[PDB]
Amino acid sequence: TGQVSVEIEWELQKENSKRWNPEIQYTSNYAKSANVDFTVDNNGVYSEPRPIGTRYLTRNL
Amino acid sequence: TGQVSVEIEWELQKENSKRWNPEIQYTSNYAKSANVDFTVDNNGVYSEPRPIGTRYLTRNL
Amino acid sequence: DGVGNSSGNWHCDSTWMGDRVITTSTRTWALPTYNNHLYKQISSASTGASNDNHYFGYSTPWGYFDFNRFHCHFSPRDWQRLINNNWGFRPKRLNFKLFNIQVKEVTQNDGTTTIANNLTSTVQVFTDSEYQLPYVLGSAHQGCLPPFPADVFMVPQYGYLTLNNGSQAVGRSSFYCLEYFPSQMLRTGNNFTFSYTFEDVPFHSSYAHSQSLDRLMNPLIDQYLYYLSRTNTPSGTTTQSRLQFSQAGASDIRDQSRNWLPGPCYRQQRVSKTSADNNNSEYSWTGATKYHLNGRDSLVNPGPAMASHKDDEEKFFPQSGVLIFGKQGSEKTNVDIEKVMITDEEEIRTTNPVATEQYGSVSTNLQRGNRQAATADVNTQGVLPGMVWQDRDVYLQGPIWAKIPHTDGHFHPSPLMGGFGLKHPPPQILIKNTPVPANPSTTFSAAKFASFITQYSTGQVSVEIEWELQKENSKRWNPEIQYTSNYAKSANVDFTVDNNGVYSEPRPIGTRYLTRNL
Amino acid sequence: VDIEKVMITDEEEIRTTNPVATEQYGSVSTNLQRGNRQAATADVNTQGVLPGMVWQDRDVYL
Amino acid sequence: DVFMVPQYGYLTLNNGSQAVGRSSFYCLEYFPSQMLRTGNNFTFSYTFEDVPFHSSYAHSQSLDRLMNPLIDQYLYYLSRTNTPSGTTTQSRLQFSQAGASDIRDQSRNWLPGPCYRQQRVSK
Amino acid sequence: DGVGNSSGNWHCDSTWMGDRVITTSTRT
Amino acid sequence: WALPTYNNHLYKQISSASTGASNDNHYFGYSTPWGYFDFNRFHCHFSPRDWQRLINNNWGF
Amino acid sequence: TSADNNNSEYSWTGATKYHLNGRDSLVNPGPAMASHKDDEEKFFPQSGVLIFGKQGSEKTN
Repeated sequence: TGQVSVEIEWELQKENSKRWNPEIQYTSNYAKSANVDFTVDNNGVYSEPRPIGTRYLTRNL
Repeated sequence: TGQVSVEIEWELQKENSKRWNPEIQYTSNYAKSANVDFTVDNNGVYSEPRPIGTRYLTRNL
Repeated sequence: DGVGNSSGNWHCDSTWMGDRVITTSTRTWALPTYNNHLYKQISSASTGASNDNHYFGYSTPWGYFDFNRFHCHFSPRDWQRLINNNWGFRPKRLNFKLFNIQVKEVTQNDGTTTIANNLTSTVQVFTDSEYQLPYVLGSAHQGCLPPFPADVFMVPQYGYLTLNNGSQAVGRSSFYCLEYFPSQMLRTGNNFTFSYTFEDVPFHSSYAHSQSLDRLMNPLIDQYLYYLSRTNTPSGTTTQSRLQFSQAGASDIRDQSRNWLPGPCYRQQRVSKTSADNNNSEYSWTGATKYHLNGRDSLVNPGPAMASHKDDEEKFFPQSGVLIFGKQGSEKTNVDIEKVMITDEEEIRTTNPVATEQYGSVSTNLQRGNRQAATADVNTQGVLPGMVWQDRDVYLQGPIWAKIPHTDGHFHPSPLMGGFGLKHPPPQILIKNTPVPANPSTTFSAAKFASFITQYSTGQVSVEIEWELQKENSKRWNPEIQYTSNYAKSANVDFTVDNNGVYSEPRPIGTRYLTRNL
Repeated sequence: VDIEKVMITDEEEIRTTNPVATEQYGSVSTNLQRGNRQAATADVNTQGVLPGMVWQDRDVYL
Repeated sequence: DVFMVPQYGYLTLNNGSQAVGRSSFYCLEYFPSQMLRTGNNFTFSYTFEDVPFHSSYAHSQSLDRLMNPLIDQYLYYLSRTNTPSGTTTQSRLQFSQAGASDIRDQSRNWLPGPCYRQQRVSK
Repeated sequence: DGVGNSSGNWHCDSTWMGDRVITTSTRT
Repeated sequence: WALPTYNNHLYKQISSASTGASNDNHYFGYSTPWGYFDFNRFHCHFSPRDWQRLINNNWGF
Repeated sequence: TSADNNNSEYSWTGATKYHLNGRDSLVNPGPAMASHKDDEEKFFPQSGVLIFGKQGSEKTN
């Protein structure tokens, strides 16, 4: 047994957008729930509720 | 008549948050609509649909 | 600087220097106020449009300058000096000016019209150099600088389309307020300039080819490769199957081995300039060649670059496959074939397939001898390794460049209408009259002004493009084909005004005359 | 496992450029017309790359 | 969470269940290894070669609609192949000029991406 | 300075820089 | 991590023989005593919060 | 094998052709593709392979 440690450095491209109205963003629903999403449950099991894509921000074709 | 120009410089305090699960964010609804919000209409009138508060991100009390 | 000084000189000249050529042109423009200074959304709602025809977008008070056609920068004489002597050309450097701006008030009070200057009022101009705005200049719209330098043109209105579902907006649709960008406010006595450098782009090819992709061989010598000449023999008083192999030479010129393949194809329907040879049904939309994107199909124009017709038949052309220009004074809707001038791509058939014909044939099944061999025809062919093709031709009346969409992938960015694909094109230049309010009421009110002074502005615009040339070096003995004006007498010289002052261009002029070895 | 036990990704942000997976690419003229013969078209199910095509790569997920 | 390290294995050329004979065999013991004991550690660093940015944006406008809806094109297309003239239909080619009225008929510089078609099923 | 010269340009842009942000707006 | 001994320190060949597999399903290969580290999924390197901080603010990475 | 082939003359008609400027020519050798499947060594594509002559091979048939 042992420990493993991975470290990745990522380069980002920042959004520069002149649109007037607001973007679509990724948000967690604010309504009440028996279990917070992306969280353990009372038995200790971690679950991911839905897949999360990478494209929300919009840009001119 | 004439032109008026105001320029304000703001200082920001960046979010540093170690929570695991995702934040609540401000988002425009992605469903289709006859009029995009925060946009002019076919007569040229600009309207703001709802008030937008400043507090979404969360922090430990 | 002042009211009495002049902002700039008229330079329309061109200088041919060395392998460079520098073309310059100046025009006079007039800018109305569009929309009454209002941003409005536009759509296909209430129109009763078919699913293919729906759109959603915004129209703006702004207007824009479009120099994106060749005859803006070239006279007919400078164009044949270009295409007769040169194998290729590309744009290098650009320069732009607005000067001698004049704003003018209008007065309808008496029922007469009354016009006076306004020395104080301004006009605001910004160039979009970071490419945040939707780029409209690549769609071959009207409103470009006039062909003939003596003409005054009206600056076209700016507007754009965004995502729609039916007539409704999607919600990922975006809205741009052009007032939200830094502008330069010009008053009479102020001028506006900027310069732009094109990134490295391939030379356009002004040559044709001297020899077809079929015939690259030496006809005298024979190949050392074999092919399958005969599958059966008369031997035995009846036919029996025996494979013979033969060696390919001028006797059978079609059977040789070759290193290269013709370019790709997306097939078109064939129509004839002769009214009698066409079918009597309406196939215009139903028999068309379409692509299907997001549940709505649109027509393919002009499409991938393909030859117009075979050797013999000049009258046939592909339905959607060619660029069609109108003659001077041609109406918008349902004009007869005599009112339009149809381009002819036939110089390109050395490599590219014919638009109306099939690409080839392909074996359908395996044969045994209880089963004969069968083939099927290939109407659509994507790129294969070892294919060579030519881009579509450039015309004096046609577009210079297009903007390459910003996407994860694209293949051979050359635009389909012809011209130079550019990741960063020449920026858009947007211009607008600054609103001047009519007298407000003396008591205060928070509603915005619906009343303005009626006014418009005029001025001078000057565009200067530097082109790089590739000179012809050709060792052929006999003379080239050149572009020539017919020497016979005529009531009107071509590319010339008539007795009423109207300038007309008789026929489209392609860029490829000189020939070169494939 | 039943469809409730799996989470299916949705690529619909990409349909600005790329075609819909289940739909045809387009239609293409099959034959030459004369006027003893009407024009006919056939549908293109498979399309390889042509010059002047633009597309988006598939999306990245957590 | 604690995870168990997965086993390494590979496939090579086969004809049926049998090997081809151009199939290869690799003994991993045949490579230089670093032998670690409790109190030893192992590190290495790696630099990615230049690769395109992934695209986290969507698009604001479809490849169909890149046009200015207000202005009209100067190119023509073939609008009508026949005429009612003559109390019966006869073949005459008319050409029209494309604008917001007919938005599907305009000339365009670009084509959609490629396709390899799938069968459709419903949730 | 004069009648024919312009007194100032239209700047409506905003720049997000570092922890600073600078917003600018012009009106008539 | 925890690493068992696989195969009892033996290289073995594996195949679809005796399984009665269709022609599409045949294979031939080798399994080894070794094991390997796989960090090739994104949620190894990102929390759900660091992922929406990524995708909401950035055009590319 | 001479017996497994069909008795008709398909040499040109059953061939794989491309059509350029109103005249169709044969594709040789064509794009690079495998000659045969795993089992069957005797089959080869009609126009798809390079065919060399042995020393002292005549020109025709």
